[PDB]
Amino acid sequence: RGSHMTPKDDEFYQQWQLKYPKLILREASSVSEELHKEVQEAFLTLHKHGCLFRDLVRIQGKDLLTPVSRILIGNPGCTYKYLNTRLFTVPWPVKGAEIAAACETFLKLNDYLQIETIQALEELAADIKSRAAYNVTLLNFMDPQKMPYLKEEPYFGMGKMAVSWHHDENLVDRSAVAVYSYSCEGRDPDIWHVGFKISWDIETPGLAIPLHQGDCYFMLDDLNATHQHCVLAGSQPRFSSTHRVAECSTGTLDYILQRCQLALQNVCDDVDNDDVSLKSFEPAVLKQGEEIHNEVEFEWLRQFWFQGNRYRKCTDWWCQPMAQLEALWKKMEGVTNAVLHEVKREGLPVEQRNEILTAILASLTARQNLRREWHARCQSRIARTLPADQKPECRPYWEKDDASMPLPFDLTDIVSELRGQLLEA
Ligand SMILES: CCN(CC)C(=O)/C(C#N)=C/c1cc(O)c(O)c([N+](=O)[O-])c1
Repeated sequence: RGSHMTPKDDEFYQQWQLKYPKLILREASSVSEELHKEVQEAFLTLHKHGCLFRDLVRIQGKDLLTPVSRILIGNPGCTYKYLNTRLFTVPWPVKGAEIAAACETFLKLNDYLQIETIQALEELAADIKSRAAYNVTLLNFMDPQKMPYLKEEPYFGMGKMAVSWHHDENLVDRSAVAVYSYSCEGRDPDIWHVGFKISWDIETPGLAIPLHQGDCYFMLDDLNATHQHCVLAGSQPRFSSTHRVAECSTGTLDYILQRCQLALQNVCDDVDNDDVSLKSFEPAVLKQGEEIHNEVEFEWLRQFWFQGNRYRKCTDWWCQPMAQLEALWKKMEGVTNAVLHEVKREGLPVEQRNEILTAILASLTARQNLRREWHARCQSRIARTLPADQKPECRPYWEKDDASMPLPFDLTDIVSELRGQLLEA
């Protein structure tokens, strides 16, 4: 049988040094009581207002609600995608009433953990400042009494898991992760731990680090890639603040707005009307436009409104931007329509038409498939169990009658029509 080690074991500390040197633990008594209280006030402020929600993630085909409920706080405009679900940052006051105060506290905590990480990363050596530049945190909460449906840890006999074994995805390469853990009020089943294992390995015994009132641990350098980790549930309620360097190259509002603007360079923009005229019918420009169409629709709009309107409760930072992206997306439906008018006109040579079809066909087929996948995910079993606060909306969705939208939602006819023309002898 597989086994684990805790601080109570004698081999525990030689194993920390030898096989987990990139894991660092700072006890509660190293962090100031000024900051402890401020952070513990911010937890409750966000919990009372109902900012934390259980995510409806997709994982190996299945639709699952996470045991832990959570909120993402971070730089304004930044997003963090995990388990096929994009979380949107309730913003913090970065350079340049009660909910905004709580978010400022977590920025203060974030700067404190950044200092301790740069310190530890310098000590590791004897690119550092970028790989400790935490741009977001992911606050998590769970009450084991009110949420007593927890899986048993399979490999080492650690017991109930609030979160099972995994890597933190979508992080900057070799970036650190700092975690503040706060409870209320073999391994002790009543106390919250964090589990650690080497990847692919259940022979080498795992590590269970106990966490109490404000204990902080740090995943450094390649640890998160080389090792997996889980959270082990205790009996009392427990908050955590997990600070990450999110790889947000393509996951910011500034980025998606710029992409939208690049797609609309192909349309005559004197006036905003339904008569959308395109400047070029070159394969590359059209290919690019429909790729951008899919990017704004599926990575931003449907991701937002799938969780929506849960964000409106604790902030309204995203309200104006998401309306702006919907307007931009609505224009791009006109572009697709204008492309379909071009391929379906009497004056085009068959060769020109087929170059245009080859350019857009993969983008349109992907659009159909993802629309079905999203429409199915909105109307699943567990999706129709959430309250009216978090009702999985399927926006954008419009009916076959709806004459404001130029093209239909269901693209099956449009798609197979275009495939037919490409196979013509
Ligand atoms: C102890 C507090 N923590 C540690 C930081 C967490 O709550 C946590 C982590 N990590 C949650 C988490 C984050 C993810 O990005 C992710 O993909 C998954 N997952 O695969 O289910 C879980």
